[PDB]
Amino acid sequence: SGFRKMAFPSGKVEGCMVQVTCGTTTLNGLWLDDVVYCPRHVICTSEDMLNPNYEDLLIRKSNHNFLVQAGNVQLRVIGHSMQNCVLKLKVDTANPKTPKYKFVRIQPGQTFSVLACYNGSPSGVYQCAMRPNFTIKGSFLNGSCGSVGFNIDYDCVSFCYMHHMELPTGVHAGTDLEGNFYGPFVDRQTAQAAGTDTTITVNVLAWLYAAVINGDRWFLNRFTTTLNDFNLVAMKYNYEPLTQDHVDILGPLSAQTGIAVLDMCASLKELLQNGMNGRTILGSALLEDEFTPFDVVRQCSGV
Amino acid sequence: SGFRKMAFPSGKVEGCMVQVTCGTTTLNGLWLDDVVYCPRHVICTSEDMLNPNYEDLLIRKSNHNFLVQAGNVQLRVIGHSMQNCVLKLKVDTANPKTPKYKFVRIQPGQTFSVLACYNGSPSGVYQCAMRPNFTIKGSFLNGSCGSVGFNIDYDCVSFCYMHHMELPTGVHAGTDLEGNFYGPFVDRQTAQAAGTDTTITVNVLAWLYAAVINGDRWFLNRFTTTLNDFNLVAMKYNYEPLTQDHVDILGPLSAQTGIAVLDMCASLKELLQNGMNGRTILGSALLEDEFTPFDVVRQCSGV
Ligand SMILES: [Cl-]
Repeated sequence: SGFRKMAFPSGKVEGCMVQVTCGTTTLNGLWLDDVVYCPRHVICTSEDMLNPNYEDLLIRKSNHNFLVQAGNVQLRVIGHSMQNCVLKLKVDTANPKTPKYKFVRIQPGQTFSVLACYNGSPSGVYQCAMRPNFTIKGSFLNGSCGSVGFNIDYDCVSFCYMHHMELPTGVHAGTDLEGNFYGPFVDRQTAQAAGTDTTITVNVLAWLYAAVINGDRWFLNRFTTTLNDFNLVAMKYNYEPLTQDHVDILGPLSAQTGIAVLDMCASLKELLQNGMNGRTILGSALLEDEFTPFDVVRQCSGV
Repeated sequence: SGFRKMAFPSGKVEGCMVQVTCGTTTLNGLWLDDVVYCPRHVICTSEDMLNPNYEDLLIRKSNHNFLVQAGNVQLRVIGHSMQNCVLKLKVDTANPKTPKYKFVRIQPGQTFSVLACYNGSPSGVYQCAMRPNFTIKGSFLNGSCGSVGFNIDYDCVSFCYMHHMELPTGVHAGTDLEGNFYGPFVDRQTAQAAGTDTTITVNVLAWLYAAVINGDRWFLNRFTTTLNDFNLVAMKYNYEPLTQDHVDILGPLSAQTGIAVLDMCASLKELLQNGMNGRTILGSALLEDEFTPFDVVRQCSGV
């Protein structure tokens, strides 16, 4: 009973978190095997970030300039290199707490858990969605860069995000663990803006199914619609177009509730045009779009 | 930047989670030193929970009836006893991953992180508040009993909650780690209802301060009020009366924003009587009351 935004257990990731310092700049690194991954702008001074030439800046750095601390123990840097927007610092010691892991570039509309860290020390965990405009809405202060986002299946940790920067709208941007940014963002302190923040339509429907499973059903009506009809309404409110693949993905939720996807679409169409009328769904007064269909099935089945 | 509901890193607690089985009933236990704590209704059959005599039921149980599994390794039970509504199973092995810990009975209006578990395996982490009616709004399925709530200061884990039961409204009830329920609830399958769900007024103000810190300030007005005046408005909407101790607790947030507590109270008074007018605060369309003043300061300062 109950439906909550719930992150993965962070124990496997806490053991990989270290501190990386270059001059006066300190952020977080990810220690897996004998490599520490961190944002490359650790090598920037405050004046460098206006228009940094990372190639030229990294040339005057040596291994001994990268201070890597795992708790109270200093690690010995024996190599360094740049891969896109991340630095890889080779250390002489493999992380004994390295879990089975992979690097994945997550798709927009998918979710992951963030372990927010400061000075190599975990601070807290929360869920984020990779929004269609390739930003996330998290909680990151100064020094939180290098905090990572991840998913867990069984016992393998899939790292998908590392935090780099914040945008004027208050949203956040970063890279995958290969150093490639999500979206068009670049790691310089220049005027950058996130595009239109479109809503993840399939996720809203999954969350409406979660509400029905949890006993909330005031928003169900006697109506149905079609994909083309609903998408005409989804366009005005900047919702993503719903596809048959989205319908099939919602199959498990439609089968458990007995509510056909297009019937649920008619409910969402009425919620978009008429509003909620001061009522709530799963304790929210707006439509939630950061729960994937997998998130709903996982939480409502207890995996 | 950004403000999110964020749980504590769960690594220290994951290492204490075990599975406890009695007959066909399986739930979670908390393994600290050589004792495993679990809800006492593990000894109940489905027919027992209607009106269980736990004393009489525990008499026909022996140590070898309690199956305790830590991962894939079975633990040897050498003693058992009842303390209020929890059982304490003594095992012949101390948990090598036992963190520094304490048992605390949390006050209503305070928050804690929940590690939801099934069959002794962590499933996810999320924040809950101990509501004034001594219920929490979490995410617990069958088999989730024995999952614990906790806080962390520096490196000491303060266990404050263990899950026992769910109420017809969809809310959740449990005990402290001494087995004493929060609120008037009893561990039997009888008609039980949560009382009036009053709002944690000091927490709403802390969350309004968090919004101001994060750039949201559309709800600020040119007005002020008094404690007695605001409390006349807090009564109609079932808000807790605000006290000078609440004002002092909000001191750090009032000082950082420069907005006097009573000025913020005038904003909340207008939000209660006029609503939000379709606008949002920190991405929410209603007033959040599950962030303590400490939660706001911690997240906005990066502890
Ligand atoms: Cl809301």
